[PDB]
Amino acid sequence: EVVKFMDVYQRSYCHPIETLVDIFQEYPDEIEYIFKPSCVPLMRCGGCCNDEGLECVPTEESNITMQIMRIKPHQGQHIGEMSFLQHNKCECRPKK
Amino acid sequence: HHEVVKFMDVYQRSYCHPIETLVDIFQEYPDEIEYIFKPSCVPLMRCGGCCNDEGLECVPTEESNITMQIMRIKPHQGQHIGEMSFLQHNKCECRPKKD
Repeated sequence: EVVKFMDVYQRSYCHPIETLVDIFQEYPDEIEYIFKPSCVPLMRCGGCCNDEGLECVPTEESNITMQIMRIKPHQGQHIGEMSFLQHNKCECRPKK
Repeated sequence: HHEVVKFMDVYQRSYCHPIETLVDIFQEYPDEIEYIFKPSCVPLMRCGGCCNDEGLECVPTEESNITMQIMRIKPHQGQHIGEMSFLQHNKCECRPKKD
C-alpha cells in the first residue's frame, strides 16, 4: 500500500531528526583515539524545502555532554566526557 | 541544565539498528535529470550506528520496497504526482568489512 503524498511532505519537511554521527568524521582532530561507541545519536536538521532554492538549516543550537570510552590503542584507555552540538529548531533558508 | 547521557544509554542507542533517515530522491535515482521532485527527499528506514569493533561495519540483511507518492516536476512545464518505489533496510547487524 502507498505512503500517501500529504504524509510524505509533512514528514520530510525541514525539522530536527535523531541522526547517528560517527565521532571521527564529526571530529577529525581526535586522531590519537578510537571511541566506544564509534558513533552517537544527535538531533540534527534534515529534510526537503518548498523551493529547490532553499536549504534546511539550524536556528537554535545547544550542547549534550556524553560519556565515551576513549582508547589510545595498545595503551591507556578511560571513559571521559565529550560535548556535541544539537539542532533544537530548524527553518528553510536561501542557499549560498 | 540537562544531565549527561549515561554510557549504557549511548551504546544501547548507537548500536547498529534500522533508523528513519531522510534520502534525496535525486541521489537514490540519479538517472532522473529532467525532473525536480516535491518533496526533495523522503523518510526511509536505513541501517545506521556503531559496531563494538572498528573491524566490523553495520549492514542490511532484510531489504524491501515501499511505494510513495511524489510530485514530479519538469520545470516551466508543470507536473503530475505519481508513485515511486524506494529501498528500505528492515533488519541490520554488525558484520566484518572486506572493503
